Amino acid sequence: DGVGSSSGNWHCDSTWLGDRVITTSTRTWALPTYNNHLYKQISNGTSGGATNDNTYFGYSTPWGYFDFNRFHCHFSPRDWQRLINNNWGFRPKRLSFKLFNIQVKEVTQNEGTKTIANNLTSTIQVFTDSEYQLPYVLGSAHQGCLPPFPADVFMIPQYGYLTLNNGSQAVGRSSFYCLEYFPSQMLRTGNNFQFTYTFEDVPFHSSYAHSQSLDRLMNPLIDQYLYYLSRTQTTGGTANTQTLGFSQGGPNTMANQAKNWLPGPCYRQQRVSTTTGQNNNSNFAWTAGTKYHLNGRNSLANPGIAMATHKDDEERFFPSNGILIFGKQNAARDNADYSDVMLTSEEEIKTTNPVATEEYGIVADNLQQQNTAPQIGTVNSQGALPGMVWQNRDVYLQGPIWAKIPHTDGNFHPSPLMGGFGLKHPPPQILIKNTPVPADPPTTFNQSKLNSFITQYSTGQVSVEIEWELQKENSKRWNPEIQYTSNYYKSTSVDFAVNTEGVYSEPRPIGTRYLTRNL
Amino acid sequence: DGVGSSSGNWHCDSTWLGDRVITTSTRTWALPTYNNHLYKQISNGTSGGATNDNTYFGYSTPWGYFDFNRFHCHFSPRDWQRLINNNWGFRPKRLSFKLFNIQVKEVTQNEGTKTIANNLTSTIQVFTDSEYQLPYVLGSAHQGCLPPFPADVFMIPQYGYLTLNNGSQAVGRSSFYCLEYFPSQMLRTGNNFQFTYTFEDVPFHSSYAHSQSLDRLMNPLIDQYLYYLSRTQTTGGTANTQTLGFSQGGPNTMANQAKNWLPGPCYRQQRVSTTTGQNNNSNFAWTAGTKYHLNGRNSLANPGIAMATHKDDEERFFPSNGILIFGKQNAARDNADYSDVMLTSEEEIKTTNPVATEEYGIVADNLQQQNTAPQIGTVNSQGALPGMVWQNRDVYLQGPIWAKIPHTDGNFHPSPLMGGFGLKHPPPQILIKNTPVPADPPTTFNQSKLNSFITQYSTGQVSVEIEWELQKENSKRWNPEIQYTSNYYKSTSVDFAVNTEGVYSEPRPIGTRYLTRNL
Amino acid sequence: AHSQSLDRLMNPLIDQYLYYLSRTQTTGGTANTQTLGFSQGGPNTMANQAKN
Amino acid sequence: ELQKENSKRWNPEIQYTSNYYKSTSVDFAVNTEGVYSEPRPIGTRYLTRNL
Amino acid sequence: WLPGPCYRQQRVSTTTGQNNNSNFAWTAGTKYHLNGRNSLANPGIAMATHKD
Amino acid sequence: DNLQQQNTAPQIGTVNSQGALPGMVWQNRDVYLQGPIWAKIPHTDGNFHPSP
Repeated sequence: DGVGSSSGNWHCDSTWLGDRVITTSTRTWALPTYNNHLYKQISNGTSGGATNDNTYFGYSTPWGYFDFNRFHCHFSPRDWQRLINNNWGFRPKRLSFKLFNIQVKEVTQNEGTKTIANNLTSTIQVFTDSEYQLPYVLGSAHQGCLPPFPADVFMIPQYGYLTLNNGSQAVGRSSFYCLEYFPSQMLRTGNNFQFTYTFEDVPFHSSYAHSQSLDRLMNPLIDQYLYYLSRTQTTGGTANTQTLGFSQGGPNTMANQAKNWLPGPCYRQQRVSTTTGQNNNSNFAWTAGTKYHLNGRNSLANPGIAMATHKDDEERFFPSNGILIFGKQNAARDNADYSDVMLTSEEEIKTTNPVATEEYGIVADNLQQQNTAPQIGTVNSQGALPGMVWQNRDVYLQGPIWAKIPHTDGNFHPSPLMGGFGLKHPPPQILIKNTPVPADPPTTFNQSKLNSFITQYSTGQVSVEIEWELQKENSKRWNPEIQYTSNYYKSTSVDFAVNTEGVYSEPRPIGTRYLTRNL
Repeated sequence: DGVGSSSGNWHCDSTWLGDRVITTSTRTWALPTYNNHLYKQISNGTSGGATNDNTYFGYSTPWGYFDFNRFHCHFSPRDWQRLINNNWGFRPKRLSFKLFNIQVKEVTQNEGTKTIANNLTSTIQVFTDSEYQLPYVLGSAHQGCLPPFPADVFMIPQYGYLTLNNGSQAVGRSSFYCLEYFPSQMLRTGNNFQFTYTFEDVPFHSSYAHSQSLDRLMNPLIDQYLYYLSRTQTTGGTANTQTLGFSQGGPNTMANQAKNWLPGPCYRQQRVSTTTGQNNNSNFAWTAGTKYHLNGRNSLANPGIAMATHKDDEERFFPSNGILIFGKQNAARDNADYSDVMLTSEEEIKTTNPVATEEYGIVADNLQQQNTAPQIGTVNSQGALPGMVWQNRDVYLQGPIWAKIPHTDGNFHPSPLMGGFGLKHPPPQILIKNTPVPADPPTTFNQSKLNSFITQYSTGQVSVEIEWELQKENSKRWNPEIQYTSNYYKSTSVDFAVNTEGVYSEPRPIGTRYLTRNL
Repeated sequence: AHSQSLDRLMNPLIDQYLYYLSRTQTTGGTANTQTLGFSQGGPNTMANQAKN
Repeated sequence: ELQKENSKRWNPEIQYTSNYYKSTSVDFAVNTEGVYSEPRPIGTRYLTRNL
Repeated sequence: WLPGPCYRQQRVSTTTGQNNNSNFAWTAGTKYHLNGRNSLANPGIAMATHKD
Repeated sequence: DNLQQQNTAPQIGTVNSQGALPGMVWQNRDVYLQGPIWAKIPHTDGNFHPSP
């Protein structure tokens, strides 16, 4: 533990050991000072231009957290190609974390001349929330992850939480959390910090698409022994009367055969086309969207439950808020074009799940009689019925990994809608902050708190190692499969590589489901 | 491990132990920052002025490597005189490497006043590629070696590689290598780095010239028992007719005797003279050169295979691209004069190898009859025949040492054409880089990567120790040999010494082959 | 399949220390005569570099 | 006996894949008359190593 | 597979009426050139003597 | 010998001397009752199938 000795080594590697894979990643961070070492209250009112659907109340802290809840922070694009091509499932087992090589520097601004010098005696504060006594921010899909490309230097986010509100006003059950009421460890330069975590039991992630559909599970050569009603009216001529006729399911009437299972649930959404000439000439993004109503607030169901995107030969349709939409390099924040984003498609799960822009089915409406025709009724949203089967949404190379299940009384199939692994005890948050150093205090005493500080920042390394467990492919299919490949022809720049200016870019989203298993 | 303690000692010595020699060399390096910590794509197109023979595609990295693949980095000019005068061969056995005394400094430019101050807490990154997972740059004869003279301070090169191309455009099999995806060690000031390597089994380097030729291996006093066809036409007068006459090889017809072996291969080149009045009045360096055609590219066969340079009494001729050409002190890059370069000559191997500017032989062309004269045909390039013998190209005091054999399916006598030792597992590359240190980040969060850094550089020592194995001279020759000597008469400055301004210079190339062995 | 070719195994950023014959005829005008000129292999004349 | 792939390439490789769009018959399968057929030659060299 | 190497030579007949009326033992022979000396490739590499 | 086109006939070329190609096989010359037995291989850097 000295100033002339490094406290870690740059580990960044991945090994494959048959039924495991251990990945390591190491980046370089830099931490500013937030809020000038102050806690602040933030809120937004119904007054002005804001509406009732967008009010909030909460706090903003001087601390900063670490968010590595994303898939490409650990996997190189080659190592993601090895994973999706040969494996039917993967789940994580344990992780490890390590901070080292802390450097604290100060900056002095005089007459426009900026001078940056070392400060050998200042500290930082790091700790983990192991007992889950804070709000949980990760898993709400925010920015500020580790960079995809290891040769980048990133910036640490800011921590802030939310509580209850009535408009822009707090109520009696609001809560104020002081992060300095927790035991934390202080590090001068030449110290390090590390801990160890172990994931709980979690089901595998289905990295396959079914090669068989629910309504085509029978035998094409044998009739059934089990009848169905087929005819009610005779066919002699003008004098058609009532009758009861029955028949058997066979090879040619395969929509009438008796079946054992149902498709998954359906919560129908609006269909919009990427060819712009086929849409309506109106602004229907918010007025026609699929919402849900909680506490007098219309929040948007986004992306909703896991349903299929489009049926066959209709690749130009997508639900208005039903897919994950990823942005390319240098896309603007507001009003990006169509060619600046990348649309993901969930077409693999159309064998069991319903289509997100079409109805679930048709049910009856009245009691038919001799003088009353039978009426039908279309169901738009259908809850869970006994005998249903479904699939979850796929994970991506740049998608999230885990989310925290809220500590409630009950839940129903707790998988996150954005995909990944639903945990009841997620990895803990890691909060970091520079300790304040005051400027010169006055010579005479004054009871007020000090508000003149030395402006500082700090930088250093970080290392995350996660061990994954795999499930091998054990199929007896004769013809070849579908794999992920690179493009073959010549092009201006290499995909998944640097530019001529030095900006890394990802050309397309990469799914997971490429191998096939039967139902 | 502290700031007030050196971490190494200046070892620079050579010892002789009968059948070994252990040489050590120590220099002082300095490393800048490359590309401003960025990866970049570099290429060259057929458009503009460039041609199809000179296109490339590749990348440029922020790292820097160590190249000691040259003979004078380890051998003093005296110790090279001890080697070539008493030994018939030498090969290397093992090496050792050591970095120490790291100093990281920073520079701040304000109003033209340049101030350079210490930075006690910054690191560098060094590692070796032991498993050969990178492109191999060494052995392509580049600059940036250790200096010949130990009192110099040198500068570390930059790493960059090449891949496939179609013009100036990448194809599907191009590859992008991120050097930060390897495990590397970080060193503050007061740390050191060292490893150990062991060469594989490699044949000796023939440090001799043969004192006997292939076509003069017989006995000058005894005829042969084995005949040859000598006469076809009688010699009576006008009435000469056909006959068959035979004779024996003897002491006076020694070109007709039966012989056991062939000369080496031949790939003929163009002859040019240093006396300028004897050349053609045309520009024939590229249009008349000896090339080889790969993938629609005319690349120059340089220096081609090991052939002799000139026959006797013709010391003014040399092949246009068949010799290694070395530059003197302060030679220009483009259009140097004749008096600014030094031409090496391979005249020792004329006893077995063919001459590089003359043909290999004469073969038949048709089937002679009573009404058809026999025709002959000259062979310009000849592949390997059974029974051939040859010699390799010589190594020099300022020539390379090793080269990497490409990992392919087959090869034929894998010695490098520039001379030296063909290895399948060469010494590993050693890549070094300063870790980036950011400037002050903004107070509010921003997802973009940081691109404002503190400008730095770093310096320190380096030490290489290689052990060589020798093969002694065991001849029974009566008259004295030929040795390497210094000039005897008075002169203005000492050869192989410093100037009056302080610039070291090498006056002439020094070969190896001085002692003699019989065939 | 190899991802690298035989005539492109060098470094795109560093010249060589090893020369090659490049010019034989001068370029003043009508009175072009014989000369010997040499140069180094570099990043832009990569067909002229010395190869193994 | 096999020899595994031990490369550190960043971007993805080239693999052998099946065709994706709809077609009349499955490749590498039987006909409607019962004759097996191979549609194309399949090489071996798809992964890459440096020289 | 391929046949072995070939270094072609001149054909002469023992029936004397079928040869040329010239002295071609040295001027038409198969030689090899070493160090400015035309030595005779004798007997050369192992090739077959005559066909059927 | 060349590249045939719509307006260019294909040409052929006869090889008189051929070096070693991959996949060749050959035999050595026979020994005789009054022929030699051994020969010394010259101490050199390389050789190719050192039979006399």
